[PDB]
Amino acid sequence: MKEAFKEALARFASGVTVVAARLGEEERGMTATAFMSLSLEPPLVALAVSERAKLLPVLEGAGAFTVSLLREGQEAVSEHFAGRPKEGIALEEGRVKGALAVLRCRLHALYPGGDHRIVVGLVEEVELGEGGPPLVYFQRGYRRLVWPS
Amino acid sequence: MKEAFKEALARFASGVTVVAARLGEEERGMTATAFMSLSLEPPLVALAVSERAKLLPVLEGAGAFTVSLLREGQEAVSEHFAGRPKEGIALEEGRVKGALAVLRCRLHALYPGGDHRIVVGLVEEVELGEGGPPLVYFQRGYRRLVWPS
Repeated sequence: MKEAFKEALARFASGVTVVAARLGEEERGMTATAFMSLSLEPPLVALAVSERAKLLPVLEGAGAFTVSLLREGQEAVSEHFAGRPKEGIALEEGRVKGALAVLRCRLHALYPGGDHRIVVGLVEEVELGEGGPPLVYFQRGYRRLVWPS
Repeated sequence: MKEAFKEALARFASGVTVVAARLGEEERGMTATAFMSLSLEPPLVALAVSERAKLLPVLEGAGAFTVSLLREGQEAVSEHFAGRPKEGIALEEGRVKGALAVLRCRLHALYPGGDHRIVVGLVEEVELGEGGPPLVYFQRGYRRLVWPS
């Protein structure tokens, strides 16, 4: 169903993130390409989280979450938090270690989004990893940017 | 201010779109990287439009808008609708001709977004251009994908 719509979306390239939240010792991570900057003042970002995602209840309960921007070569991390378990993949400090960047957010708002919820985060902390090319998703596959030396 | 936050966002790669709307005798196009798929059922997309964008009142009044996903080689189009005019660039049929895809949306909902407005569109029509690589923005510059792969 909705073949044309899906094809159009497959034509929007984007980085890949892992959104995570924790309540006590209960921690959940979820791969998401539906991420975008939203505001500078205040510093906000928005994401789309499935209404059926295990992450949602924990994120709402915690009132805070992190967003890790994956770098080139982190396909395993993306796959793991996408529901397809991989060996040796785990969150550290509530985020993905070695990511291009991590945004630690306070939950700012939740708005209706069809079969997804629009999650708005107020950025309170930023962690920057080493520079380099990103993990990209486009046309149903992981892609690399032209980034020569 | 917000140097680390801006750097983190510069590390999230994305395609580039031109959002447009028409009302009465006015029609405006605006370049935006803040776009993401939102829902399958109903078919929704979300975008962040500056609260001071000239496009906003037109889009609100029209109750409908288009989103064109730019392909590789359309940097001039992105620049033009970003506020840096380029010779001969203009919308055709309310969207960008030659784009990878065009989504004609009904304005579904709007939500506060700090210095931006969260705009949700319900996709009513999809126009698919001929297949090919996309225009990408990452690390404060236009990029290309290593394609095919």
